[PDB]
Amino acid sequence: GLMQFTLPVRLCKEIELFHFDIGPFENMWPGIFVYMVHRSCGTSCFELEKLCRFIMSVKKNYRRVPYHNWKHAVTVAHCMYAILQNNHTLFTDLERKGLLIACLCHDLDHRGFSNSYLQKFDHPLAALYSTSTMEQHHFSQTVSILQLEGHNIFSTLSSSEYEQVLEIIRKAIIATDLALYFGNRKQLEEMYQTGSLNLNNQSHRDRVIGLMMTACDLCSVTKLWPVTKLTANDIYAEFWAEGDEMKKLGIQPIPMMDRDKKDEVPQGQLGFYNAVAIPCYTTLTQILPPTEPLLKACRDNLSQWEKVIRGEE
Ligand SMILES: Cc1cc(N2CCCC2)nc(/C=C/c2ccc3ccccc3n2)n1
Ligand SMILES: [Mg+2]
Ligand SMILES: [Zn+2]
Repeated sequence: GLMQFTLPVRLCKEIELFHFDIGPFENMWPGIFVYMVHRSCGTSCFELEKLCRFIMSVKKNYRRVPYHNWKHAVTVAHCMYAILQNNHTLFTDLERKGLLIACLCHDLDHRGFSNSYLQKFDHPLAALYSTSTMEQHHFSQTVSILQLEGHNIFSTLSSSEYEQVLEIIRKAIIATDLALYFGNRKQLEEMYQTGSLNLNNQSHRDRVIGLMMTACDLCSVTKLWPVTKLTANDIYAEFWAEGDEMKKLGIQPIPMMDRDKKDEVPQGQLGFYNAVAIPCYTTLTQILPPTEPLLKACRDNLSQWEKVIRGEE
């Protein structure tokens, strides 16, 4: 009960900031997550024994892929932790419980391939899940782990509170399908501007949580430039591998996934920042003003990619 997780001074201070990098020591990442759970939710939210056994099962079920790996899971959870901590009173107890878990589990058993490649490969999962293929799989893996003996971290919740939290996690993980982001932010943009956005309306809370999940999932672009730049290498390592696999199916991949077209990457990043990243953090900042530092960092990184195109680096 009285066993608190404590980090070294530099981590204790920087973990509160949006642009925190969780560092290269894999064996510290579980403690970093438990720390965030305790501060964000409370020490009483989860039985420490069950939480630690849940975390280590989740870790085992992420693969050794360049980007969609255990470090991404913890990185996304940290961005969520910084959003919740900066928006103390806006979220219920169930939401703070569910959302940190959702982020940790949002990419469980990712193979480094997109929904499009699964579809064109004719992968079994594309037969079982027609849309949001990988994200339905990620939620399925999450339920599977929660049902392992000694792994049900939500055991102390009532039947209705257990169903509510598992529904928050399901919608939260499905929201990380980027195909669904574009419509979700447009609807939120309309609701904000026409003034009809209501945080007591559950349908509106769902959309706002969806956008939060996109914000955390893309948070590679909200880091200090050296982290953003080095993470981009891991991102493109997965894209170029999928491109190779598209060429093996006899399909020319989109330039984003063609390793022959690396020269085009800097302009590709501008498109992504202007079409996905900047819009996402702008709407988030409109709804949740204290998340402004994600937008600012994102704009700083947009400017660094412009400098790359201009040959200044
Ligand atoms: C049309 C186009 C072209 C392109 N190029 C790369 C080289 C050739 C053309 N890159 C993108 C965006 C990539 C992307 C996607 C998700 C991302 C998610 C997080 C961070 C960066 C991301 N970047 N889009
Ligand atoms: Mg995903
Ligand atoms: Zn992700």
